[PDB]
Amino acid sequence: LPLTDRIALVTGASRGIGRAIALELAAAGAKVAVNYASSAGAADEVVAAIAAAGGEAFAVKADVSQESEVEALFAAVIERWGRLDVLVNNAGITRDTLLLRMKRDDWQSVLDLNLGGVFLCSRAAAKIMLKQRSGRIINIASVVGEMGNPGQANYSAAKAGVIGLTKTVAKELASRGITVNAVAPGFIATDMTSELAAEKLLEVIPLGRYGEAAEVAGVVRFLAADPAAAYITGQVINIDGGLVMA
Amino acid sequence: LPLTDRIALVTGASRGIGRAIALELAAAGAKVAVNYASSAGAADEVVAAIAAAGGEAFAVKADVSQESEVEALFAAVIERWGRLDVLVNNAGITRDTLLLRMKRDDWQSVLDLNLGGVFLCSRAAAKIMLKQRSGRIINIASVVGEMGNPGQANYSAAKAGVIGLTKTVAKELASRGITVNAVAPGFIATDMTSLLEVIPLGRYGEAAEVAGVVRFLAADPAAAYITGQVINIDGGLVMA
Ligand SMILES: NC(=O)c1ccc[n+]([C@@H]2O[C@H](COP(=O)([O-])OP(=O)(O)OC[C@H]3O[C@@H](n4cnc5c(N)ncnc54)[C@H](OP(=O)(O)O)[C@@H]3O)[C@@H](O)[C@H]2O)c1
Repeated sequence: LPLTDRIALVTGASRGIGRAIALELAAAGAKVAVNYASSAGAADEVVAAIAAAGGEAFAVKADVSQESEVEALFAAVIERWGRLDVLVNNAGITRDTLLLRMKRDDWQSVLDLNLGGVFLCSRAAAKIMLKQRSGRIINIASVVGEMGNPGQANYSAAKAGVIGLTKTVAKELASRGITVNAVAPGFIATDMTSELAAEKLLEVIPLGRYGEAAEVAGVVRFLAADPAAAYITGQVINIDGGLVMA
Repeated sequence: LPLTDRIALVTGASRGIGRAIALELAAAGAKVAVNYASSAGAADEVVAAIAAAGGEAFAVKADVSQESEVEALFAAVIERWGRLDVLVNNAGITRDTLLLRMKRDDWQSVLDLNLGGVFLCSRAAAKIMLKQRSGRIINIASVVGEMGNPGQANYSAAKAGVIGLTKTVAKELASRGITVNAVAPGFIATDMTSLLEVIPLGRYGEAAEVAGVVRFLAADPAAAYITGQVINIDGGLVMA
């Protein structure tokens, strides 16, 4: 099992894509730290399901937009298990509104969490991973970042910023063999980034359906665990049903 | 002259690229509002040069990371000429450091200006251009936002974000015929820049060259059908 004796930290893992990722990394042998901010009951469920299928997991509370909370988050993982092999930055929110009506706090809270959180957690991971001379970071971005989407100037700015950040961090950490990649989901059935745009655009998803959380989790597991993915870095993989090919 | 009787606001226009863009948009006929953050003299030097070319310009002090100052910036332009045809989001800064040692304040100051300022100014511009049913927004991004660059996790995440914002804003404003586009310079000779073997054309770009692409998007009738795009002006540095 490719992640036996490895540690994964997944941010915003109480539900949807993040929950699915936590499960798939555990399935593949990792001990998973399941981070949440408010969904504690759901987060406990994720730990219980990992325990149930034979793995090890624990839930850690932390608001990933907050610099000292991120410090305590990583400190808790190293204290429990001594190392960090895989970080998946998945935590994010939407606060949809046309730009004209977009209030500054709807811009800021999306930027601070979706982009700032990736910065804070990538910084903390880099320290530990540079010391190990190994690691893989996977950031969940989103096709909205590549193509834009009415109502979502904050979300798309953030997810595009996550893609740029991904590439810079790939270049800084490459000399130690640390890989840094992004997975860009399209519209996923149960973790829908824009429920309103899915409807309008279902007609032009070439595969004719929404994606599943478990599918996004597989591309993530591949990037995190497959030896072939040791040579992939600074990339964005769309899993979007052919939504964005350009 | 394609910009006669049109009004342009250029943020960060006291020096370098922003200066060359303000000069160029003025030579194409526009009244230009010259935003600066603290260079009152350099700003007025640009205003002066526009006036000796026989143009109209005025300077406005505003830190475009600040909600309340951008609002003041845009009110002062509307109050003076009663319209806004072209916004060029140019102001930006760097705070280079490897990720390992990047301080939270150095992340946040680049993000607040280079990305937050683009949100604030494009929001003020959307309000006006929606009412006009015309306008052009041009954002100065950077090829470093497309390919990443060690030392610049903050600047590249901010410039990549400008590119994503550009696309969403383009889609929101398209139905009234407003174009929204980005121009991504590579390495240009400026204060921000004061080996080379990776630029196929074998030289840095000149600030005037960036200014020509901006003017083209801002003024040329063919650019009415260009929106949601990023044009690299980078000597071949990044071919994508
Ligand atoms: N190779 C390059 O130079 C390169 C490559 C790609 C993209 N770009 C982008 O091009 C744009 C212009 O860069 P440049 O090289 O011309 O810059 P550079 O000469 O430093 O000039 C910066 C300008 O923006 C202003 N500014 C700084 N902080 C501001 C704030 N908070 N609010 C409003 N204005 C502020 C400065 O005004 P003051 O004089 O009052 O401080 C000055 O006018 C930036 O977005 C930059 O990131 C440059």
